[PDB]
Amino acid sequence: HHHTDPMVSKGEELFTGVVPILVELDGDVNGHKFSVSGEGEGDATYGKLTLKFICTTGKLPVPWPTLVTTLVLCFSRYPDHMKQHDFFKSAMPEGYVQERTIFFKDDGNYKTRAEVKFEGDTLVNRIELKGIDFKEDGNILGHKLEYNYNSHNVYIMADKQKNGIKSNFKIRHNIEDGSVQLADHYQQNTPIGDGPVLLPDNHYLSTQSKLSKDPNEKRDHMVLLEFVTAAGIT
Repeated sequence: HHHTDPMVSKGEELFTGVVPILVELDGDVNGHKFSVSGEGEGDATYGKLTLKFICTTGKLPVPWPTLVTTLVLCFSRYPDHMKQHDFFKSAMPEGYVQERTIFFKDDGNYKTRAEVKFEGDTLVNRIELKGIDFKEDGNILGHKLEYNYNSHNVYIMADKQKNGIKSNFKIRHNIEDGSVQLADHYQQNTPIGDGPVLLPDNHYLSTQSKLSKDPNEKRDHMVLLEFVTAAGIT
């Protein structure tokens, strides 16, 4: 609403208020093809996202929690004193590409590519996912993960050569037997437009997610409430 930097003002202007979100994912894991659609809203002022996802092809062949990170960082809450480090909003409305490789310890990997941009007043996240080398009897294809999600902190670094950012972080998925399945994430983001963007100093994002179900829904789905907040700069 009021910043002395016009570049910051520009990005913030698009995220004042509640913004509708559409998510589309086309996936293939070990030859099992699936699609996911999601709809909801984001409120960057509070770093809050509310979304409902549906598997449009039938039963999802992988556990829902494994897709949380793949299925919109522009809705993170950046404190006032850190607004100059918000790469995600600075790239809007043209958007950015988000690419990842996710390695599941002692199992397969996911490779993802997404485009995040505005289509009118709607923020769209379009994703392609390819999963290979998964074990038939493993925790993923075997559906042995609990339907929940742990809080975690993720470090963000600038990649000055690509005019983007990079991040590497570990997600721990709880297994029904009390154990854990590690998922090592490697991420890179680059802008789609050719205009300038804000490259940040090192910092982290604190995330918390709550997974639920819609009691009236017969389709395979996931309801997600996510909070993301930036920190690490005093």
